Amino acid sequence: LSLCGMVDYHKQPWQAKISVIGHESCMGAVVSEYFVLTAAHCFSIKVSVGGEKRDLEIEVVLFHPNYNINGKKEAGIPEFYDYDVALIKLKNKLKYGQTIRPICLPCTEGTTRALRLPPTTTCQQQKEELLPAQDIKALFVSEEEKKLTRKEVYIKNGDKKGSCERDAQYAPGYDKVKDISEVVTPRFLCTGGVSPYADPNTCRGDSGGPLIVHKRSRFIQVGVISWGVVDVCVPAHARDFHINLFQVLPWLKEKLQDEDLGFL
Ligand SMILES: Cc1cc(Br)c(NC2=NCCN2)c2ccccc12
Repeated sequence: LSLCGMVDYHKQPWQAKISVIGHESCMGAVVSEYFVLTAAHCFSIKVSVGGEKRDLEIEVVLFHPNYNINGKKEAGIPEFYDYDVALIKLKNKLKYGQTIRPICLPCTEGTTRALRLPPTTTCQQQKEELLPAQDIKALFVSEEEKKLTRKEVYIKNGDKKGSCERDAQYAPGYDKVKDISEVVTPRFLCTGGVSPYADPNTCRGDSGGPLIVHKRSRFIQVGVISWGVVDVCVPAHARDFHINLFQVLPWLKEKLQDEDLGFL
C-alpha cells in the first residue's frame, strides 16, 4: 500500500495537467500507478504529470455511468454537472518519485493510515473526520504562468451550506430553475463566497483538479472541481461546486479495484 498524499510539482506531486485539442484545459490527480482522476466534462488528449513536457500514452478514459451534461436539457437546464467524474487509464505504469505521487482517496486504507485512525475505521467515520458539519478549510491547485499554485477555500458543510447552494441560481442557464436541488444534487460540495473568508474561485482550466483537505501533514482528495457560478478568470455569490468523492464510491471502487488502494 503506497503512502498517499505525502510530499512546484515537488509541492503538488499528484497534480496532472490535461489539454484537449482551440485547446480546452483541465487538471486531474494521480490516484494510482495507472490512473488520473478528473472531471467528465473535460472531454488529441494531452496529460502530463511531474511538470514533465512529455504527454503520457492514454489507454482509455472511463466516465461515471450517471454523467450526462445534456440530461436535463428538456427541463431547460442547458448543462447538468451531476456525477462529473472520469478516470484516465494510462498505458504505462507511473514511476513514483519526488515529482509524481498519488493523492489519498476517501474510504481507502491509505486515508485511514494518513489520518492515524484505527483498523476498525468505517467510511462514515472518515466522512465525519474529513467533511464535518461546519466550514471546512480546503485547497485546490491552479496554474499561474506555468507554475502550479495552492488556493485556500472553505467547504460550506454546516450552517452556510444552504446559502452556498442557493447561489447556484446566478450560474449561466440556471436563473429560471424553481428548485435549486435540480442543479445542486447530493453529489456536490460548495466553496467560494466571502463567509467565513474571501475564497478565491476556480477558473475553467482548474476543472477536474482535486479539492483537497490538508490534515495531519497529509493531502486527502475529497472532491473533483466541477463548475462555477461566475467566470472570474467578484460577487459574494461566486461559488464553486465539486463532486463529493464520498458520493461516487461504488464507481471508484469498481474502476480502481485492481489498483491496490484498499477501498473499505
Ligand atoms: C468557472 C466556471 C464558471 C462558469 Br460561469 C461556468 N458555467 C456554468 N456553470 C454552471 C452552468 N454553466 C462553469 C462551467 C464549468 C466549469 C467551470 C465554470
